[PDB]
Amino acid sequence: ALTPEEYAELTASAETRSKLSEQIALCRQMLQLIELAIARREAAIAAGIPGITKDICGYDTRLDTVGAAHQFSLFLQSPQGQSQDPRTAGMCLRKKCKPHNGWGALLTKTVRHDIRELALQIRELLEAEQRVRDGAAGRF
Ligand SMILES: [Zn+2]
Repeated sequence: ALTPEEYAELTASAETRSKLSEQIALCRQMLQLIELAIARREAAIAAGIPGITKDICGYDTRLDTVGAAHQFSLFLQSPQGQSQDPRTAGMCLRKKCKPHNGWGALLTKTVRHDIRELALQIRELLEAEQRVRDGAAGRF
């Protein structure tokens, strides 16, 4: 009981939900990466390496992935979303660091926030899908 154009919308909506779920999966892995960075930071401090004190920043270079993953989450929230020492390698050793100030809690907060936003988007799409099917049943 559906228009050709209603099929096209429902299909694109379901495909968008698919992309949003994959983005949430990516986000959960960013949370693991952040956890891995925190744990590697705690290990370097526990090892008693000269100069590697509790003031050590500890930001891992791979955490820049979190920055671009976050931007892709913002993209998918727009409706145009149709288109050296191994213990410290990669680790930022600045003390009282400010470019990475508070990275552990802030990056955790961003990524967890993106999961909630992406899940909200999925729910809006399920609501809209139910609305289209409601419109076609009313015309039926
Ligand atoms: Zn730093």
